Amino acid sequence: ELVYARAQLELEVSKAQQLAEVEVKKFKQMTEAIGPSTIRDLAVAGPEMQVKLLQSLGLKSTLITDGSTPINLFNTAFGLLGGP
Amino acid sequence: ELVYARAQLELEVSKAQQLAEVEVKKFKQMTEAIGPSTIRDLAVAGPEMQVKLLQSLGLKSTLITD
Amino acid sequence: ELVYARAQLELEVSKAQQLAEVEVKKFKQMTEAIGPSTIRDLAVAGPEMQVKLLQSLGLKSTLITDGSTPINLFNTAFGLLGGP
Amino acid sequence: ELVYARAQLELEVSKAQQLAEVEVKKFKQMTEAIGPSTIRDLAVAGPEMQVKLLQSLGLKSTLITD
Amino acid sequence: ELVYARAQLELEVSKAQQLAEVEVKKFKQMTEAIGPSTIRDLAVAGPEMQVKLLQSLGLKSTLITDGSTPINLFNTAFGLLGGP
Amino acid sequence: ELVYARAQLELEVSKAQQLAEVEVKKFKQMTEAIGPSTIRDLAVAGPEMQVKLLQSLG
Amino acid sequence: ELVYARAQLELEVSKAQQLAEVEVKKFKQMTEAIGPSTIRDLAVAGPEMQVKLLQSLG
Repeated sequence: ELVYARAQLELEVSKAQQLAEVEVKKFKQMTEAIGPSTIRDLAVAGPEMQVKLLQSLGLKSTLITDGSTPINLFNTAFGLLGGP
Repeated sequence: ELVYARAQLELEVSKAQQLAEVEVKKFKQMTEAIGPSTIRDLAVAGPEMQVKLLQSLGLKSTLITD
Repeated sequence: ELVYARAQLELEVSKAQQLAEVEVKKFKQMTEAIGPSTIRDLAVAGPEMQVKLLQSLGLKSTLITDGSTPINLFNTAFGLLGGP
Repeated sequence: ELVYARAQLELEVSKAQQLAEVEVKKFKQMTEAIGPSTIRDLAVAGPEMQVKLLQSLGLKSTLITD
Repeated sequence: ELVYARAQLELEVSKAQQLAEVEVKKFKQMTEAIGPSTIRDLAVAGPEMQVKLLQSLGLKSTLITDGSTPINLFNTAFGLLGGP
Repeated sequence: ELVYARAQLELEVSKAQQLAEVEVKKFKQMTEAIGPSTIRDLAVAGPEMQVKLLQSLG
Repeated sequence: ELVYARAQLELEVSKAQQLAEVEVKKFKQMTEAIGPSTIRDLAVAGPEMQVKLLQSLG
C-alpha cells in the first residue's frame, strides 16, 4: 500500500511545481508588458479621480447629526457623486 | 501499527514541506516581479485618499444631538 | 492501583512539557521573523489611522444630549467613519 | 484510609507543582521574546489612542437636557 | 457528655487557627510578590483613566433639568464614555 | 473516634498549605517575569487588550 | 500497555515538532520575500486592499 501513496505524492508535488511555474511565468511576462509603475497608476487613479471631483468644488460644509447613529461621512462624500 | 504510523507521519510531513516550498517560491517570484516598494506604495494610497476625500467636505463647524 | 496513576502523571507532565516547548520554539522563531517593533506597530497602526482620519478634519462641534441616557462619544467618533 | 489519602494528596500536589512549572516557563519565555517594554507600550496605547480620538471631536460647548 | 463537646471545641479552634495562618501566609507573600504601591495604583488607575478621558475634552457645559427627578451627573459623566 | 477527625485536620491543613505555596510561587514568578513597573499601566489598557494579551502569552 | 502510550507521545510530539518548523520556515521566508517593513503600511491599507493583494500575489 504505502509506496503507491508515496508515488502519488511525487506526482501531486510535480503537478503543483509545474503549474506554479507556468502561472509565475505568465505573471512575470504580464508585469513586464504593462510597465509596473503604471500598475500603481491603474489602482490609484480611479479612486483619486473621485478626490479631484470633490477638491474642485472646494466645499465649506456644516454638519448636523444624531449622536448614536451618526451620518457616515464616506457614504456622504461618494453619495454626492454616485455610490452605485 | 507504530511502524505504519511513523511512515504515515513521514509521508504527511513530506507533503507539507513540498507544498509549502512551492507556495513560497510562487509568492517570492510574484512579489519580486512587482517590487515590494510598489506593494508599499499601493498600500499607502488607501488611507491617504480617504484623508483627501474627507478633507474635501470642508467641514467648518458641526452639531451633535440626541 | 496508585503506581499506575503515578506512571500516567509522569506521562502527562512529559506531554505538557514537550508541547509547551514546541509552542515556545514556534513563538520565539515567529517573533524573530517579524521585527518585534513592527509587532508593536501592527496593533497600533490600524486604530491609529482612525485617529489620523478624524484629526484631518479638525472639527469644532456643539453637543446637545439627554442626561440619564446620553450620547456615547466613541460610537459618535467611529460612527462618522464607519463602525461596522 | 489515611495512608491512601496521604498518598493521593502527594500525587495531586506533585501534579499541581509540575503543571504550574510548565505554565510559568511558557509564560516566561514568551514574555522574554516580546520584551516587557513592548507589552507596556502596547498597553499604554489603548488609553492614549482613545484620548486622541475623543479630543478630535473638538467639543467647544455642550448642553444637557431632560 | 460535655467533655466530648470540649474536645470538639478544641479541634474547631485548631482548624480555625491553622487555616487563618495559611491564608495570612498566602496574603503576605502575595503582597510581597507585587509591590504594595502598585496595589494602590491598580485600584485607582482604572477610574483615573475615566477621569483623564473627560479632562482632555475640557467641556463648557450647560444644564437643564426637572427639579424633583433631576439628571444624575455621574450617569451623565460615564454615559458620554460608556457606562456598561 | 475523634482521633480520626484530628488526623483528617492534619490532612486538610496539609492540602491547604501545599496548594497555597504552589500558587504563591506561580504568582511571584509570573510577576518577576512581567515586572511590577509594567503591571501598573496594564490595568488601564481595558478589556479588549487584556483578553488579547492573555491569549497572546499562553 | 502504558509503553504504547509512551510511544504515542513521541509520535504526537514528533508530528507537532515537524509541522511547527514547516510553518515557521514558510512565515520567515514570506516575511523576507517582503520585509517586516512593507508589512507596516500593508497593515493600515484595510480589507478591500488586503483581500485584493492576497488575490493579486498568488
